[PDB]
Amino acid sequence: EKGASTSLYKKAGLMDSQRSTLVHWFRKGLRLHDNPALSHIFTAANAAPGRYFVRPIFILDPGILDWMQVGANRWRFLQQTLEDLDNQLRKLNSRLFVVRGKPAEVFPRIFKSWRVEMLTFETDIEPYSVTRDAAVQKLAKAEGVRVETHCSHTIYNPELVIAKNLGKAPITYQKFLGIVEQLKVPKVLGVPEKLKNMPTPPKDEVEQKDSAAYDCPTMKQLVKRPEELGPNKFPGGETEALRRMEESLKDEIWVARFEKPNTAPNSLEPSTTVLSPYLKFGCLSARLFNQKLKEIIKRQPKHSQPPVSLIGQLMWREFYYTVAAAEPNFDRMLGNVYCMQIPWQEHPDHLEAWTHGRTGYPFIDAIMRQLRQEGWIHHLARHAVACFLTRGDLWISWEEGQRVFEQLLLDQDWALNAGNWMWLSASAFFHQYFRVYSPVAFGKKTDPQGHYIRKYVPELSKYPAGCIYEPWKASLVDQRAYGCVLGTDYPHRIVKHEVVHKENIKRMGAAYKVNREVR
DNA sequence: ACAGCGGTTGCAGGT
DNA sequence: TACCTGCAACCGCTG
Ligand SMILES: Cc1cc2nc3c(=O)[nH]c(=O)nc-3n(C[C@H](O)[C@H](O)[C@H](O)COP(=O)(O)OP(=O)(O)OC[C@H]3O[C@@H](n4cnc5c(N)ncnc54)[C@H](O)[C@@H]3O)c2cc1C
Ligand SMILES: O=c1nc2n(C[C@H](O)[C@H](O)[C@H](O)CO)c3cc(O)ccc3cc-2c(=O)[nH]1
Repeated sequence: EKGASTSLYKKAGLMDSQRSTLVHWFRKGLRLHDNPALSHIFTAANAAPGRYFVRPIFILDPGILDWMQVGANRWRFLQQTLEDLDNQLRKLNSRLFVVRGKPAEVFPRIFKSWRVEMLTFETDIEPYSVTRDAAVQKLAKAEGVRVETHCSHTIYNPELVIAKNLGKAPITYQKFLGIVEQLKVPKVLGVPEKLKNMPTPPKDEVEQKDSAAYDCPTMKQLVKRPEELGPNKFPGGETEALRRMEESLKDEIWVARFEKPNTAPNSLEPSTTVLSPYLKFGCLSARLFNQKLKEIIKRQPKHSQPPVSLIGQLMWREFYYTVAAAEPNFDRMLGNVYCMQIPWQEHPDHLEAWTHGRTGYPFIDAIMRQLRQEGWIHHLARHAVACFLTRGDLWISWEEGQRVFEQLLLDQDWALNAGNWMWLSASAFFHQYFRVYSPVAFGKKTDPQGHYIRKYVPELSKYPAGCIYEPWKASLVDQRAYGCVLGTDYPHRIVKHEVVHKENIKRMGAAYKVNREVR
C-alpha cells in the first residue's frame, strides 16, 4: 500500500506536464487580501487540484515610462511592494513572477509557453490601462484564453455609477453620493487559501536560460537615481498597508470625528492616515478600509459625514475615479470636457523655482522640499502649493504642477492628481476663485511658530515667528543677525502675492466669461 | 427660464 | 472659542 502510493505520485509527476496555467496579472491590486481576481484563480486551482499551474505575475513594463514620470522614492515603494507581495504569495505555496517586458510582447509568448487557460486581473480606468487591456483581451480572444476581470480598485465601479446616472458621470459630489447610495458593494474577501497539489511550474524558455528571470527586482534594478531617495518614511507593501490602517483606526473617536478641513497641512507628523500610497498601488483594499470605517461608525453613531469624514475622503477618491473614467483627456486642459479653458502663461524660471522649492515663500518652499524628499505632503499643503502655482500667484498651467507631483508623490494617481489639480486651479469642480490661499497666512493657523518651515527650510530656522513666513519684512541687519540674507542664503520672493493674486482673480473672471460664451 | 441654494479645506478683522 | 461679516460673486443643480 505504501508501495502503491509511491507508484501513484511517481506517475503523477509525468501527468504534471499536461497541466494548463492559470494566470493572475497584478498591475494595481498589489495585495492578497480582498482581491477577487486573484482569489478566482486560487479557487479554480484548488477546486481541481492537479489540473493547473498558477502563475501570479507582475509585468515590469517599459511602456510606463513613455506615459508617466516616476521618481526614485516611488520606485523604491514599488520595489518594496513587489517584495512584500512575493513574500505573501510564498505563504500560499506560490510566488510572484516579475516578467520584464511590454505586455503586448510578453503575453503572446507566455500564453503559448505556459499553455494559459485563464487570465484574471483587476480592472482600471486610466487611458494607459484601457489601451493595454483592450490589446490583451484581443490577444486572449484570438488565442482562446478565458479572461475574467474584477472591479476592486474602487468601491464602486465607474461604469455602473455612470449607468445609474443615465449615461453621465456625476460632476458634483452630492449628486455622486445620491447615485452610489443606490449601488451595492461586493463582499470584501479575505486572503486566498493555500494552493493544494501545486508543484512549481516547469521552466519556460526564459527561465531555462536564467532561473532568476522572474525574481523580484532589486533596488539597483528599479532605482536608477538613488541620490534622489529620501528617508524611507512610508515603506511599500500590503503588510505595511494593513499595519498602518490598523494603527490609523485604533482611535475610534479620532476616526468618528474626522473632518478633513480641521487637519493640519504642516504638523511635523501626518495629521491624516497616509494610506494614499497603499490605496494607490492597491496594497490596501479601498473596500476593506471602507468596511472598517463602517464598523467604527456603527459603534460611534455620533460621527462626521461626507464630504469631510473619512468615508467622505474615500468617496472623493471614488468621485474622481468616476469623472476620470468618462474622459481620457482628464489630465489635460485641451479636449477635457470638464475643464475651463484658461490662458495659462509659460514661465520657465518660475516653474523651476516652484518645482525646487525656491520661490522665496518659506511655507511654499518648505512643502515643495518635503514633497521632494519624502514623497507625501498633506492635502492642504498640496492646496497651498497648487494654488500658488496656478491661479493664486504664478499663473502657470495646472498640467505643469501635475507633472511635478506625478514624479514626486508616492501616491501618484492619474485620476486623483488630475482631478485635484483642476479643483485647485478652479478649472473644474471648484469655481469660487475669489478664495485664494495666502502663502504667508495659511500655514500660520496651524503652525504659528513655523516649526515646519524651520525643518524643511533650515536656512531660515533662526527667524522670529514674526517674519519667518514673510522674511522680506526683516531688515538687512536683522537678516544678518538671523544668519540668512535674502538674495544670498535664501531667494528673494519671485512674485508679490498681494499684487498678483488680485490680478489673477481678474484674469480668472475673464477666462470664465469666455468659456460661458462658448456655451 | 432663471433665481436661489449649497458648494471638503480664504483672508482679514472682528465678536 | 468658535464663529461671524464683508469682500466679489463663480459654478451646477434644482424647481
Ligand atoms: C493638487 C493635488 C494633487 C493630488 N494628487 C493626488 C494623487 O496623485 N494621489 C492621491 O492619492 N491623492 C492626491 N491628492 C488628494 C489628497 O491630497 C491625498 O489623497 C491625501 O493627501 C492623501 O493623504 P491621506 O492618505 O493621509 O488622506 P486621508 O485624509 O487619510 O484620506 C484617506 C484616503 O482618501 C483618499 N482621499 C483623501 N483626500 C482625497 C482627495 N482630495 N481626492 C481624492 N481622494 C482623496 C485617498 O485615497 C486617501 O488615502 C491630491 C490633492 C491635491 C490638492
Ligand atoms: O503593470 C505595470 N504597472 C505599473 N504601474 C502600476 C500602474 O499604476 C498600473 O499599471 C496602471 O493600471 C496603468 O494604467 C506603476 C505605477 C507607478 O506609480 C510607478 C511604476 C509603475 C510600474 C508599473 C509596471 O512596470 N507595470
